[PDB]
Amino acid sequence: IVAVDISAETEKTYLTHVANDMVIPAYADAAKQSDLLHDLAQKHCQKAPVSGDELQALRDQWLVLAQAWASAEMVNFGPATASMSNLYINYYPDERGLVHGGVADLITANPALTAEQLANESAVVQGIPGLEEALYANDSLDAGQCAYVMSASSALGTRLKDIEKNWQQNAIKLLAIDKTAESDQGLNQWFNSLLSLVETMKSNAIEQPLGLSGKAKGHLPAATAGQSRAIINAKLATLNKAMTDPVLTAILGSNNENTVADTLSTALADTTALLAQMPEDLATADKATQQELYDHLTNITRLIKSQLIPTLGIRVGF
Repeated sequence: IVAVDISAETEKTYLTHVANDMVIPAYADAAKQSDLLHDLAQKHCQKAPVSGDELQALRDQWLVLAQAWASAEMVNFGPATASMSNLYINYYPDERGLVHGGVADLITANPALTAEQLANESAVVQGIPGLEEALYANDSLDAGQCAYVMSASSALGTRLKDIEKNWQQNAIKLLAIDKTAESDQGLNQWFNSLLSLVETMKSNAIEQPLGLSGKAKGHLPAATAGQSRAIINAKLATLNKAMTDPVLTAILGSNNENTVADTLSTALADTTALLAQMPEDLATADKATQQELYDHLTNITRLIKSQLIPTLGIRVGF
């Protein structure tokens, strides 16, 4: 229960490294992937209806984008939460299945939909789950469905670039980088954000949709695409990148608390190895294997709350 000593300068340097090497690149990558999805849709929709190889390429690029945003979700505060932009980006959980019915109604009502028009439409009919629904509704995209995919990926691109620009401008204020000498506000928010990533993942994405504790509630991420394993893997790899980061392991490895970084690294590697032997759609896995995945995720939250957070001298909960 002995907390390591972190200087105001070491903390400032770590938080600056987190903004520049993890937060800003994750948002930049999600924006880049949304731009590539838009550009591919703009190209293929000139020869509408879109099917075969062209529709598969749009579906494959949607997954690359869904994986990039899953990684960017390691941050649960700041610009991504402004004017609930994150729900316009990824409306999840969707316990009442509002995305499915809304997207089709919107396309019927607006066959010549524009990206700007979606700003006044609900968050439920756009973003990553909106695009998923439009790309997986049929084995063909007609003129109206084509206009939606271009509008939604364009509106998504604009929101992601605005978040990236906001972090580039206000990183110091957002992570209290200049106030490390008086408070650990930045370090506390950052690790509680990482804890929230695995907590909302094991609860909303694993326990509840697979009905491990009781009756099933909600859906797995990428349920329509059947690519839940790819979403959980992207989140695990991002958490592993943060936990096995040499800058952080040096902060933890000041005494005998070097065992904290070793136990977290081993636990993340075991979860990744277990996920790799499961199917593309985690819902089609055995009930015992799904329970094993939940148990591994519960052990990671345990290690963060009881070993990582007290060693860093911060608190469970923001």
